[PDB]
Amino acid sequence: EDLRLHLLLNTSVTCNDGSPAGYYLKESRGSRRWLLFLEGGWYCFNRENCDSRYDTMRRLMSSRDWPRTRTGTGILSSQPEENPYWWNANMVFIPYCSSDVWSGASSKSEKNEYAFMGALIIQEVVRELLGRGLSGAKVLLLAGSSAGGTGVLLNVDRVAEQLEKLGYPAIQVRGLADSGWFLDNKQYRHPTEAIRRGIRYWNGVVPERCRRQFQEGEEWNCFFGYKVYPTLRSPVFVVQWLFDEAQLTVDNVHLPVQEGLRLYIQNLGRELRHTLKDVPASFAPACLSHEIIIRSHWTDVQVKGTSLPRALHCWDRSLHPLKGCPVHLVDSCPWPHCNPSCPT
Ligand SMILES: O=c1[nH]nc2ccc(Sc3ccccc3Cl)nn12
Ligand SMILES: *[C@@H]1O[C@H](CO)[C@@H](O)[C@H](O)[C@H]1NC(C)=O
Repeated sequence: EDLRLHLLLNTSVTCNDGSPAGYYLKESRGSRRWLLFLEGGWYCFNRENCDSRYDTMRRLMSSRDWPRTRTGTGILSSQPEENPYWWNANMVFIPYCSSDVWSGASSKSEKNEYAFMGALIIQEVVRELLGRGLSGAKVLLLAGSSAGGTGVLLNVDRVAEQLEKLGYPAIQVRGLADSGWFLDNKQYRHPTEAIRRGIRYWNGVVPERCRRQFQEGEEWNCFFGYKVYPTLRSPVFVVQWLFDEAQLTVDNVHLPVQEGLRLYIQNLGRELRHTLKDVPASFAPACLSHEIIIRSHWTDVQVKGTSLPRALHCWDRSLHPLKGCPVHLVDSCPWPHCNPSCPT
């Protein structure tokens, strides 16, 4: 319970239901490293599916029932045995309560049942943290899992742009996108369309260079990592299971596998591996799983003999190739769990 809740002092930056958004914070005085983690949890794209989400997933739409504390786990742990990478950093967990893949900039109003303010929540958290020690940071790592991982890709350059405009050009803004690198591929049996409808429903915003490439009506393209990543200026480390369970879910794959499905699964991993070929900081194990960075046993998986905490440390060193300390770690074996270190 080591991170303490702070609801946003600007109570107009709200969760879906108009309750104030917030963040959980554990300060580490003397550390100039700040980790801001974006929670995931899918999204909702119209009044009717948002109403259903409000009935049975309300913590993802409201702060009314949030606990006063949370325990930092995985990359958010302050214990060096659990977090070899950044155990001494200032830890921030930003709850996902906007249902908009962290892209929205719309308030609840006469015409809007729900507020979708994910992009503004991030910017307000950053602004309020500056008075709490973030002004002295040397590195701000914006991390996230699942919808939060996509949120990193959508927001990392805006955070960098915010800090420059606020007069803090010495803070190095970086991104860590976990399990948010998806493919707009063909389903195995019969997301782009839901993201398309969602952006309109949310007033969703995408990075500016990506917006300018794809232009009006096509901003949904920027929710897909392989399309938005090349447009980003901030350093971004991409973590993605080659056979992500959420990718298979949207592909209508549910796991004695016959030839058609075997070929589909192998092609997906290849598509995967191909989109990461030009991503120099990446960690992509050949496993059927979902998320990594805030799991307590995130240290266990290895690609080519290197763990993710090591790869992230090598990435830090690279931002000061390195002998025995690699940053590009993508499995080449073609089937789930061909890497023996995959989670059970
Ligand atoms: O939070 C979780 N867990 N698994 C998933 C899968 C997709 C999403 S949103 C999304 C993001 C980028 C592209 C397409 C979509 Cl649809 N969020 N999510
Ligand atoms: C509160 O947040 C809203 C939305 O970002 C912004 O328009 C407003 O100016 C903020 N208020 C203050 C006092 O910063």
